[PDB]
Amino acid sequence: VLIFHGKPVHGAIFDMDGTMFDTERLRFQTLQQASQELIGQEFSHEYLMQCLGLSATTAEKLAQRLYGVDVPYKEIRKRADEMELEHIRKHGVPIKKGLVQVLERLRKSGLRMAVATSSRRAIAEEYLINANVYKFFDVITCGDEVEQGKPHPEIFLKAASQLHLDANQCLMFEDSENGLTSAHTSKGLTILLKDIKEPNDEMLEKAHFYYDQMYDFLTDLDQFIPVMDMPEMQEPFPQSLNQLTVGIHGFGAIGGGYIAQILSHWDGYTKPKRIIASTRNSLFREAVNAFGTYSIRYGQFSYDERIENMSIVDSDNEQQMLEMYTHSSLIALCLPEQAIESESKIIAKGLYARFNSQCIEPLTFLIILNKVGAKYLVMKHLKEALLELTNDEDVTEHILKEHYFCDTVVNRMVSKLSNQNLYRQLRIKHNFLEQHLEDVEQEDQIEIEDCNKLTPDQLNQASIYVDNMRRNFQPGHILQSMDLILFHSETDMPIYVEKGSPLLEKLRQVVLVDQITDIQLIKNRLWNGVHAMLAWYASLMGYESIGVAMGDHLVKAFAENLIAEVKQGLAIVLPNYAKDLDRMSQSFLDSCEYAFKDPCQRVARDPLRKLNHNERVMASIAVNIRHDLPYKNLLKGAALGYAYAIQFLEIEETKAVEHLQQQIQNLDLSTAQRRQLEAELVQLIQYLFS
Amino acid sequence: VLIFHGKPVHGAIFDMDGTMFDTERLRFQTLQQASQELIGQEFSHEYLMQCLGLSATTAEKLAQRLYYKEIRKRADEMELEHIRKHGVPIKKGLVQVLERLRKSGLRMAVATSSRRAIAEEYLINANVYKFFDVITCGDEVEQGKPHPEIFLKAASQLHLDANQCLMFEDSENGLTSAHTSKGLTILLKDIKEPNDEMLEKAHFYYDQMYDFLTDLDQFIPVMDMPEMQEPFPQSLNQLTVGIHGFGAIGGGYIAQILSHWDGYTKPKRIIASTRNSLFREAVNAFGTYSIRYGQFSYDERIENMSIVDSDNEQQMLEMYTHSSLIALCLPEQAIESESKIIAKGLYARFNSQEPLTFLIILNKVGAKYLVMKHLKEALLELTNDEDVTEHILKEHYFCDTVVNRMVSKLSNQNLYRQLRIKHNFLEQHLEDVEQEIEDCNKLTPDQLNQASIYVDNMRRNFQPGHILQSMDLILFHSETDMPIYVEKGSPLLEKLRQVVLVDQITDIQLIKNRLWNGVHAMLAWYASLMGYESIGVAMGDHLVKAFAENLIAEVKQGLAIVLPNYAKDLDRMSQSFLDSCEYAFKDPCQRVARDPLRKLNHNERVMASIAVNIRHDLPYKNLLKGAALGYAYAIQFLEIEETKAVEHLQQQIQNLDLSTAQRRQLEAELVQLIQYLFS
Ligand SMILES: [Br-]
Ligand SMILES: [Cl-]
Ligand SMILES: [Cl-]
Ligand SMILES: [Cl-]
Ligand SMILES: [Cl-]
Ligand SMILES: [Mg+2]
Ligand SMILES: [Mg+2]
Ligand SMILES: [Mg+2]
Repeated sequence: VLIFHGKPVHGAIFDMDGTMFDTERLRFQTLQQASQELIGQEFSHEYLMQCLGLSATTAEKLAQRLYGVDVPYKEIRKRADEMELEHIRKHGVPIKKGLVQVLERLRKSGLRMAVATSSRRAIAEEYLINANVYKFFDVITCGDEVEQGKPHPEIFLKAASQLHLDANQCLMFEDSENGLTSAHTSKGLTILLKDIKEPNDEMLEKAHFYYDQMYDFLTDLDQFIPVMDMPEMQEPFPQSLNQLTVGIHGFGAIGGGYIAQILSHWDGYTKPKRIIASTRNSLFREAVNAFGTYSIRYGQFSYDERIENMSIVDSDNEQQMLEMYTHSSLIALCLPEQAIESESKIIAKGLYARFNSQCIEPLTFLIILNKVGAKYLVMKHLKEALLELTNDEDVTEHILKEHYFCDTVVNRMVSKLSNQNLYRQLRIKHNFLEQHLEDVEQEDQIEIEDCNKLTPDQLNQASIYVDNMRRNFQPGHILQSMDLILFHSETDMPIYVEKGSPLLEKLRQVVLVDQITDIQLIKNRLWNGVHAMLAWYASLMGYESIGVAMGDHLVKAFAENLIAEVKQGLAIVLPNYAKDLDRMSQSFLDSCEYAFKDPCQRVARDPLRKLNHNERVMASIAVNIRHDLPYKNLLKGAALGYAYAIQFLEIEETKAVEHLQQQIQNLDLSTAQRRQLEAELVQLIQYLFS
Repeated sequence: VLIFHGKPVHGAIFDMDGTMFDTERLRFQTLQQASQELIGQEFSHEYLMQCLGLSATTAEKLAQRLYYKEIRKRADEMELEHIRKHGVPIKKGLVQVLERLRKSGLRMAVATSSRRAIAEEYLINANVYKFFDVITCGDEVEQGKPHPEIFLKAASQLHLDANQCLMFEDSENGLTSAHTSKGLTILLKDIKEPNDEMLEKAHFYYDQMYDFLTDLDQFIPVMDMPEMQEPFPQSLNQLTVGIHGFGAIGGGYIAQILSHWDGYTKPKRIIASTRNSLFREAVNAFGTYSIRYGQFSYDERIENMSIVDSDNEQQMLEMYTHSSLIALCLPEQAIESESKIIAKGLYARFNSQEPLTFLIILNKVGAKYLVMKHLKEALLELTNDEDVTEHILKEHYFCDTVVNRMVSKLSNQNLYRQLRIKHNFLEQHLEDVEQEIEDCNKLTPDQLNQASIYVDNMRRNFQPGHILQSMDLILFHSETDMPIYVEKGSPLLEKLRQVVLVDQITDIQLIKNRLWNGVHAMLAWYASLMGYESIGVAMGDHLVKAFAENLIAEVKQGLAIVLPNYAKDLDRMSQSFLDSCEYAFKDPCQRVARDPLRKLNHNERVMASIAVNIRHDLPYKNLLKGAALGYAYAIQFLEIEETKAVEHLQQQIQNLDLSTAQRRQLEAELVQLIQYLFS
């Protein structure tokens, strides 16, 4: 099924301690802590590095040589074991960075999987349950279930036979020398993972593949497992979390009501364990952190999408914002154009804090903004902010070169819910909590009848657990069928991002492009151009919102006919984006239908600039004329712009005609076509007067 | 685009007061109490009936004609205060209707004469505001009901002609407003007997909301078999459903089928019954439990679960009185004792002034006969009336089922081990929480102060439960077999997604018993005696798979003679069984090998196959080995005495439809083979 370096892999057998979990470093720490308590002197780092691989008897004799014959080693070792379980049971088993990402890839590739550990069945199961990785494994082979343990191949041969597989059909993951010998001898595809101590030359010669850590194997495995397809609407997010944090600089409409979905989907195998989002909206921050989750409402399908693992912070709080730019692997900048200059300072501090931190991986920075050269604006202000802060030209330029700054194109209209509407929701939801809290003390009491399975010692202990759980969880049972709605968004999925960052290569809701130019030109002419031309027609007819205007057959007919003429043109110019034009065309018409909230004024701002020769309106006309396509609705659209400028913005008609003739001259058209286009357009402008 | 009795429908506009919710009754009572403690003289019942589906401004005009702002204000305050305590009284079938129209791709709206502030407050509380694109209140409208402006404006804002829109209404005045708009009117009876003038205007009439739903449903496409990780519906209906036995099948299969339902709505609550108090208190404490599909490492959360005690009468009566569907998931051993609880439930259902779909989940040739026999004897004993019993029996739909899915119930030891580990995480989480919404962000200091109080005590109650985002209560290990096969009859089962209707259920149940459950038990006995604790691992052994394939061959050869019409499909069913067994690693042999003696009965999955093969002179060598291994397991693993196993062996062979020559030969061959296993 899964092909790994030209070898068919049907199985994956993992060692537990030192391979899956970082429990060798914990045993390293607990031995030092246990020594400090009892004998007073702390067992040297160097001694413990020497004990890696050696038996408990050999380790004791070494301790006796260094720290005297009467050193209570068995006492220190027994204490260290108590501290290990004590720590693991409350704080959780330390999982190697990359394991869950690897397991999901192997599992979704249809591999049967086992654990081959020298630990006891009882303790091995608790650890795999504690870590929440037991779900990935079909069978477990343990040291107390074999005649001869590692480095004898029995444990790996048995694990393989239990999965209905020959050893040579299985990947075998291992850290220790004895384990690798066991795995190699069994005949499996051995994968040696360095834990603490550098592996000797014999181990590196023996192993089929060697990696410095789990994440290096994940990078290699990613070459043999596919990037998943574009997520559909109402498609679940992954169940399994990785150890990565991601950031949304600006928890606004687009940040909370789109980017959160892309990050929640991630690569389809895992998703980030924490999504940090910044906002000065205190009501939004406290509300989300109170619920521990918010939801995005998709009106068209009446679907409420639960975005979990969210942590909302204050944009003004320095310690929280630096924590985002220090711990995040990917950050999405989702601010308006007129907030870039001010926010560039707190970004510069964030990237400087990351540079000073001992954070080690380059940051992927997505620029989310509906402007041409949006990246340029952010980078220009970020450059100044870094110089102003550090006063170090070498460090400033290092930061700008180190990280991946990605230009993007987004095609999803989103509406952030008002504070009045949120308060209304928080009031009605709080009511249900009181209605829920008034009939949970009606139940009352906790009882466990004669089980005739559990011992009376642990039967009493079971009652205490369920009692404690019931008290804490029961009040939050209402969250099952209760969503904190903060966003109303359309169903447009794909985000176009500049290719470069390795971290984007597996993101399934992302569409990678070598240069953003092409899709940004489409966004300009097909989306923003039509949106402006439609908004000019909406305003003159005297409709409050562009959504209300679609009720008029004239407006809706114009919109459908206008996208058609622009598409026909762009299909010849960019035939490699044929599927993207057809998708975006329909995505625009769907969103325009009930676009009530967002006004026409914002969309219709600066009509003269938008009617430039190389801009969204006039460029489309010139393309259609050159290739002899219908441009009658584009001509009508161009006229509405000059008409809007005169009536609403109070611009003189002389200024409109002066501007027009200059643009027509610049267009790459025949002398005949120029005069024809001028004569037709001026007649439409003088009609809309009356 | 939807075709409702020929006419093409593009949209659907609903009235709120009396049509969607039963608020017309509430304001009927508040207006009377509002005119008692202010003016003294209460309103006449003529005035209130004339003020059905009227705006606050319109109702004021009629009041001055006969004889209001101050009166109606206090009436509204009384009304919404009742809603904040007892919730919005939603008309049964509303959420079911709305979702079907929404997924049909129709542009839906609301046309209510109530204020916007009032209209939204209820729509939000009912959680039905998400189903509507635009709403038209009795504020922005210049001339309200019975003038068609409010309905024309609602239709216009959807960007469709009024004649393309369905228009729901309860009131006489509102029905005129709907009719005069020139749309497809629908009338729902609430608190006024429809007049001649009303019934003539209306295109369709229904006694209640749920009657329309049934009529609409024949034009709504029935959704097909759900995929493995396909989500459940988001919107809940008002229907309850029950699971008589929270076991491996009930909790680990039926709960998924009921949670999927029709694909439009999901039952309000699922009531499951069990004596396992650990399982009961675990689910109720967490609020949810998850089914683990090990093959794809997928945890399927099942919510709206209420686990009750089987012994508790009132809780089992609550189940049988208010449930649209009950799933009987008990073994034969308990059928007799549990027939008493079923009798009381069905008798309590009749005494309470929609029929029941009763699913019998049992791996037995003729399972319904056993249940219906014990149920009749149970009812007759309590009721002491033959007239009431024969009605009950022939009223409700008692359906035979075939369950192919292999599911395992988690042991109490492993459930305690889970709770112990997960509790330590909760304790540490309650230390991390450790210990004020400032800045007027477009809100008044009064509201901002009130908001702080709401969020503070919301965090206080919710913050401890945040850990449940990651933490799941795993109670079942299941394979990815979706479709359940059920007997035809019940109209409800026609629309359920995971249900596949068949005619000849008996012939399928027989093959299921012999070829599936019989081989499953016999290879489990063989695997158990060899030291394997899991079916999945056991099938890795060449001898265990070879034995299973040999048994399959001997059973199929027999079934081919008994059912030649099913002989073509046997190879698919036998292969489908081996596929399920091959990688059933979390499915233990002990679960499959339960009740050896019961499964070695003369008319059961083992002895029946042997008898058929003997009669037709077919090879039954491996079948005889599996029978011997069945008694070998009983004596060794269960410890039931050797003498009792022989008394069972002799009694069953005596019952077998064979000649005395064949009976004595079979007994001689089998008892000899039992001794050979030990010695
Ligand atoms: Br990771
Ligand atoms: Cl061109
Ligand atoms: Cl309902
Ligand atoms: Cl335990
Ligand atoms: Cl086993
Ligand atoms: Mg190891
Ligand atoms: Mg851009
Ligand atoms: Mg009404």
